[PDB]
Amino acid sequence: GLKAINNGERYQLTSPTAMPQSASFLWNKKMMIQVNCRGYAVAQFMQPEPAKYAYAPNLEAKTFMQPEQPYYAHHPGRFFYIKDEETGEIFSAPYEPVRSQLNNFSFNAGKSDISWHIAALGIEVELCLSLPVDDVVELWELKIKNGGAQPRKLSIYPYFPVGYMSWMNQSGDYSQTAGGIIASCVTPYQKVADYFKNKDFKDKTFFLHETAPAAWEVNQKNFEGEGGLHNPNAIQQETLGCGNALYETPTAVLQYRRELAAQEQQTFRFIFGPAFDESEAIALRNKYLSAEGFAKAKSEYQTYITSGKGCLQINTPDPELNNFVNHWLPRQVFYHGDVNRLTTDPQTRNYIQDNMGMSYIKPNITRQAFLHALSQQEESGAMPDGILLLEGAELKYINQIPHTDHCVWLPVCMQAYLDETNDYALLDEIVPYASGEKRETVEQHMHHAMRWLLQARDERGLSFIAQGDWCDPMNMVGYKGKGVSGWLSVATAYALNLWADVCEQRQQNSCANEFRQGAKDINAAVNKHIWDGEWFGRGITDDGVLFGTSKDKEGRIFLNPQSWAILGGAADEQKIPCLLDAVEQQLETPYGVMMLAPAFTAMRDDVGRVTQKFPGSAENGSVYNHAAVFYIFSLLSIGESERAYKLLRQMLPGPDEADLLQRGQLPVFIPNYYRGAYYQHPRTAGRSSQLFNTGTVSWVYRCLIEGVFGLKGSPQGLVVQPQLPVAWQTAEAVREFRGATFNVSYRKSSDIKEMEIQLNESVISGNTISDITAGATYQLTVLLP
Amino acid sequence: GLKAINNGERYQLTSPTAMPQSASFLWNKKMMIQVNCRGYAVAQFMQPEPAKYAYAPNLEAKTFMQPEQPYYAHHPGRFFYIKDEETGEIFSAPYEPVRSQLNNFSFNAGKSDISWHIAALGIEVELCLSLPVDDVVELWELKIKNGGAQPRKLSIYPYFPVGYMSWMNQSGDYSQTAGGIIASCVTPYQKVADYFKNKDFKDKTFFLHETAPAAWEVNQKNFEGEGGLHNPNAIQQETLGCGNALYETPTAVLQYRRELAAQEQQTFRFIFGPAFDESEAIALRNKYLSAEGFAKAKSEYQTYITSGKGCLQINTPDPELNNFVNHWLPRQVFYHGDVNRLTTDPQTRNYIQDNMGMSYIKPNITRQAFLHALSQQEESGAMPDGILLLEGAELKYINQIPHTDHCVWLPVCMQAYLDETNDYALLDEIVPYASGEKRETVEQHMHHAMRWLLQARDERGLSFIAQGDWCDPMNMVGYKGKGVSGWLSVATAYALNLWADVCEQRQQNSCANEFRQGAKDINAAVNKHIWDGEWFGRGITDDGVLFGTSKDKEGRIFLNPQSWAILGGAADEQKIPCLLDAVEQQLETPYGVMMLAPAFTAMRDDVGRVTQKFPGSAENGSVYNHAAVFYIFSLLSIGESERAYKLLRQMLPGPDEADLLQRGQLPVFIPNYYRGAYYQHPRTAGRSSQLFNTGTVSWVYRCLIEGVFGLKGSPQGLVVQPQLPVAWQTAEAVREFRGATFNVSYRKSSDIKEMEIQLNESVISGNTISDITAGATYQLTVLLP
Ligand SMILES: O=C(O)[C@H](O)[C@@H](O)[C@H](O)[C@H](O)CO
Ligand SMILES: O=C(O)[C@H](O)[C@@H](O)[C@H](O)[C@H](O)CO
Ligand SMILES: O=C1O[C@H](CO)[C@@H](O)[C@H](O)[C@H]1O
Ligand SMILES: O=C1O[C@H](CO)[C@@H](O)[C@H](O)[C@H]1O
Ligand SMILES: [Cl-]
Ligand SMILES: [Cl-]
Repeated sequence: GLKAINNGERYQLTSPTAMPQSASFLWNKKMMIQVNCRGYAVAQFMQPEPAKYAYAPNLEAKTFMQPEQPYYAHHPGRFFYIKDEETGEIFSAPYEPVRSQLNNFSFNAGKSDISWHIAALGIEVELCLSLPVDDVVELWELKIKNGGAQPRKLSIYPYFPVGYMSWMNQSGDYSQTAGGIIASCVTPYQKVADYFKNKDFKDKTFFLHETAPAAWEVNQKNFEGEGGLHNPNAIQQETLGCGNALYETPTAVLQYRRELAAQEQQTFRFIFGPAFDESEAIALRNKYLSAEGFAKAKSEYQTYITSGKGCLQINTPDPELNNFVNHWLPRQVFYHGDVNRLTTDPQTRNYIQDNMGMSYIKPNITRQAFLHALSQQEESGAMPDGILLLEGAELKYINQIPHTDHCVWLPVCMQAYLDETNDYALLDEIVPYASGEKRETVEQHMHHAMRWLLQARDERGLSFIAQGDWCDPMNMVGYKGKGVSGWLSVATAYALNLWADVCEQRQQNSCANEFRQGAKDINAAVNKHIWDGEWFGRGITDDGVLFGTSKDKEGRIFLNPQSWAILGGAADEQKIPCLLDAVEQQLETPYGVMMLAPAFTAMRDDVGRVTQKFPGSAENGSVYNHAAVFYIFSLLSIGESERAYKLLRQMLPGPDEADLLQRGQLPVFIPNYYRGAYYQHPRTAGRSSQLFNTGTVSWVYRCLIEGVFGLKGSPQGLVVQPQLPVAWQTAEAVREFRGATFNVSYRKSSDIKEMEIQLNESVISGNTISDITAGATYQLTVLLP
Repeated sequence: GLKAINNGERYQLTSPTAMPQSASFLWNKKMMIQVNCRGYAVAQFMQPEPAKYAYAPNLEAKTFMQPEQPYYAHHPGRFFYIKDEETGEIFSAPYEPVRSQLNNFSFNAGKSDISWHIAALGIEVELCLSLPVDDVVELWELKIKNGGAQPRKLSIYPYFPVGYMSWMNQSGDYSQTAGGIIASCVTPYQKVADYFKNKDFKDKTFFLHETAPAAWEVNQKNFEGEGGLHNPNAIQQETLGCGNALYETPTAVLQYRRELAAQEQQTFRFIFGPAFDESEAIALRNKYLSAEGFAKAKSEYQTYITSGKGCLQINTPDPELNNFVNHWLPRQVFYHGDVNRLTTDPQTRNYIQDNMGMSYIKPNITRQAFLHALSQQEESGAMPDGILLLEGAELKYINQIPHTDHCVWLPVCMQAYLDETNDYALLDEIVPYASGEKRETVEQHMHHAMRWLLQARDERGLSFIAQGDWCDPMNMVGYKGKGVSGWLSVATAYALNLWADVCEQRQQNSCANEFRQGAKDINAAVNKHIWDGEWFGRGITDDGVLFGTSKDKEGRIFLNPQSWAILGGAADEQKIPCLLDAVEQQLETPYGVMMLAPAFTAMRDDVGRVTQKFPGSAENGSVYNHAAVFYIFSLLSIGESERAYKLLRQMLPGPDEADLLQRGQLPVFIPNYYRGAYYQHPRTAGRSSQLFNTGTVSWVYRCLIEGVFGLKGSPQGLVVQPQLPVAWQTAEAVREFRGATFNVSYRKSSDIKEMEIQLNESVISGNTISDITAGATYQLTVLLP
């Protein structure tokens, strides 16, 4: 079974084998943890760069998670063994490592915690994980209950494997003074500069108990012996051996021996995490490790998640959509803007898009993000590939490879901010540049961004692609300095059209004329060189070849040029239906729209690394949700309401059981992709990446608020412009906007020709609610033809 | 049980649980594989840089092996499941992954192959691995025999897990045309330059069958299902499902179904390895995958190992020493010089020391190695930190961190070469430098090396240490440009004394006077600033502090300054007994002599990274065998025969059972270390690193040939100068030298005062055999007081 519980606070899965990859996540200001239904987990924390405290059993590469992450028996996780001392029989919660037959199993994804209920051998177990807001520590609560009529003698053993911490130095032992196990390493390095760099690293891992245990074991190999994780030797004997680890792989295992009466339940608390030293661990113990510590953390964490609850609650005829939108969507948006994916150098397009989502959650965060981002703009007007969030941080990984699209996001996302808040006054704020002494207004920075995009174009009027644009691994189209991007061109025209509107709203008319004419010029160049007859091509290589065309067998059509040609005006009314039909014929699937098709099956070295990913995975033809939502936003922009909704709704798994089993994910987030290459590899199509980091969600939330429900801000107030799917005879939404609340009721009427809007029961003229008082609630009735 | 078999060709272990870390190795011109007794293996190959074909189940760091490598259930390995189709019962060879009760178990380390015999359920299994000389491929031979009286119906399943190959792209399927499983990936990267760099990578892994199987499975998860490795789901059912891997972790599993008659045995062959493409895999199949292919490979491989058999066969009263020396030592030496540890940039001291060992195996390799190394000498005279073996290779890892000792090895190791071969004419060969146009003789290059060492010294006359000397991680003594090394000083005096002797032998008398006076000057500076009263200190920091002294609590005495002070003459006859007693009191252990003591337990940042390794591991106070053998060589140099032998013999585990169990290794190699910190952590002391890469063995072989057996070359012929331990009443050695053979018999006589030597039964005067004819055999009798 799989369903929402607890009035939407949690989502419960009742089989540990039907959806074995399914997972949920938690975060806080400094860490995140992905937890698998069976007990495996991946946890990363910032200090201020990424690090971990629970390691693989080998030397792992520097990495958080892969799409479609595989697990394996020794993968890090969070486990408890229960042993009936009368019979010798054992089981483990949550399910791994023993995989015993259970009488009951529930995995509860929560907004603020992750929990399990399980039962075996007549013993009922509850396990609950949560995080505090501000510190790096896992709070664990274990309940064990004798559900039968006679007393039962049990051994209970937390098993929190620490793994292979370091080839240079790793160890562990029991600390009575800290009250638990302390594992210790030195992070490996060879350069003397790294010694100075690494000085404040939290290289100890603690596992601390509230309740003193009977015994402990810190040596992984001694724990398992010949029995392995299935039947550890240390658990077969009466008492743990109390061994340490001396340049041996450490582990955190405790043992409690209890005789429980009929119906008796006992509670045990633990904290697990990194520390610089034992004094930091004790500080966390004092702060957290108690009933009062746990309550106080949970109450503060609940407040934090509520502060990000967003601005739209819906009640539609689709209860799966209601649950997702009301409970899970705004939390996933909030994660992105509040902690920026836990990188010190967010990719610029990510930083701007994720903060765009915050417009609908905590717009002051958005405001500050524009100011921060623009302070790092180059004197030329160009934006850097990443935004540094800390003094001393550096550009890393893809951020070191020159991409060209970073400026385009500024007006695209600023538009959402200005529509929602009406904070035009942000345009007047003064910000420096990355170098030099110039300090200029936001508005002047934006002008320079748009002049950059106009100047970064070849003699045909098309934008240079260098080693990529929005498609990160599209790196061989323009690496020799001549290749251009189809997508970046049509997006630049959108960006310039939007910014020109803003300039007109601010009386900057020379700017409005310049950027409008730039957009026309680009669109004309697109129509002359990129349009391929039935859709727009993707780019032109360094050697003058147009790809993403009907003459290409693989990569015959890309989604993005089509969406953005719609948005930016390259696609006129005659071209639009060609676009729609080509997308439906070649890209639409039951799991959503693919970003390209057919997927590449071998390297094409005038396009690049994208073509080397497995066909159907990530940018190589997956249902890449962020590309799909740009298409949805484009469809909304031309009133293609039914097509927009159908494709948006495909992004949410369920309720169809085969769909749920095939995607393999809980419906508590949208992943960065569902596997594509639907025609070429149908067996795997739809499978979830399980990756909760995606810029998709800020756009999905925008599309629902402004597009589908049609409750959009303007300089006059709230514009009512719904595009509800025609199947809904009635719907409701509650919209928080500019400090007020709107209780909106939508209803289809036989007796009207045009939409009718009533405010507090009287008919308005026009479609804008203009008198909005902070703290007030308004009743809106929207009758639709 | 644990003993030599097959007239010394193999070494057999008969328990899979008593020594669970024990392993042996195989290599060839392009690869090496470490195989664990239980079936785990680590394999690396050169293409021309290091790579692998069997991967961990996660994203692993770029690495071969760690000291004291831990295993875990999903670690790469080489397995076969056997299923009784009548009962459902299963077991696996060699032992993992099922860990069933066996009726018989043997693990056979071989000079040329690795094999197992096991029995369970009345079925007898043999498994044999070998490599060819020149290609990268594992040759596997499986025999299955019904040992009972009735027919038996079995399923037999090779399980060669491929692991997680790549986040970008991984897959696998069955290829009828190749005749087996082909797994395929693209090695991940992001920089366009890496695409061009990676073009010839062997990114497919094959598992090819000689005999067509009933079924196959290429999806790891489908193979295991809920049963895991213990009881795979795919093996529970009647037939494998024949599934593929599509951006899923691949595996190589086949299924054979057989009814075997009473006493019937069947043989099955497979090859496993990397390939660029299916055409390369088929090429390997045609070449190797047959009875004739396997025989031809084995016969050619046996010839290759015999070509490296070395120059000394012994028959002493210690049969453990005989076995090691005769069978295992020369093979380990040969590996080092023949393939240079499978790095394209050997550390200079390693390249020179390993090739020194080749003096006794294939001296023309040594000769060529001096010429190659010197061609990369800098115009200053300094030697680079590594030696590049291929055009386009680069310095990597420690080779990028400035160390200062590289020149000292040249005369130290050249001496062994000249004594063994008498090839003084090498000195006249002309070689360029790393830059510039100068081409000069070997002899002139050497002069410039020794002038470098003289000039790289501070105002006190002591050698600069920069970021390390022989002790690789000793990086904070001199990183600010002032710190000096105690060891490098006393070694430089040795090197200069040796080279001066050579110059005198060549009539270069001005050179001999200059280098001799340099040595005296250094030794005087050592005695004034480094001698600490009872032993020599290790160095002086950038801020003027002498460490490795009686005032230091940790790192109170280092071994190396003492050995090399003996060799280079800083230690006079009054100091020597202080050295010996300090080493015995503070450094000697039952497992050998520690390199420093007590081990460091925390960072000391004017000494550096060495102090951060776990106490007892590697350079932080282990029995670091290469330091120990320098001390043994120093003891031989002053006729401390009993102490030299006792410490050399401690490097070989066994026959004491507690010793064997505690070190945890087969006696078929010397590891780079046995765990130290004997006083501080006695539980783990003696544990083998299991690392067969070590410069120890060229020195151990030298010490035995020239020192203990005392059969040493000179410009006059063979000098007879044995230092046998006094317990041996008789011994024999057969020595190959300058193309002749010497059958030497040693015997203790009551009736003489001085050694007496007879050649072909007549007494000689003096101790040199001077008339040596190539192809002749000489009988030598050495009577000793
Ligand atoms: O192929 C790649 O280079 C990676 O997929 C990137 O596109 C990353 O996913 C991105 O930097 C977010 O981490
Ligand atoms: O601590 C370290 O830097 C490593 O131990 C080195 O000393 C390597 O072992 C050496 O480069 C051989 O690989
Ligand atoms: O993973 C990603 O993929 C996207 C497609 O390459 C890119 O636009 C985002 O900035 C990046 O986070
Ligand atoms: O691992 C090593 O350790 C030694 C000690 O640091 C060093 O001298 C060798 O060159 C190096 O191979
Ligand atoms: Cl794209
Ligand atoms: Cl040393």
